[PDB]
Amino acid sequence: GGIFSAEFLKVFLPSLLLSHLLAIGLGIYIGRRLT
Amino acid sequence: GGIFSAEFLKVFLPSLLLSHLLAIGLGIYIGRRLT
Repeated sequence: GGIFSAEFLKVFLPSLLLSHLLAIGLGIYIGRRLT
Repeated sequence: GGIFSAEFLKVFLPSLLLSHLLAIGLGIYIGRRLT
């Protein structure tokens, strides 16, 4: 495995999820704001 | 100071930007088809 593995993954696996998910939210806000 | 490092960054730094941009796009599509 990796050196940090848990440590690095602990702050990498969820970080990405938030980025993608959060991004989706933005799109919705923009769209719903259209009409 | 790792195995990939260089080869890793070459496909790690840009991937993030694409993820967010692509993600936001998804939201916009879904949102525009709300009301």
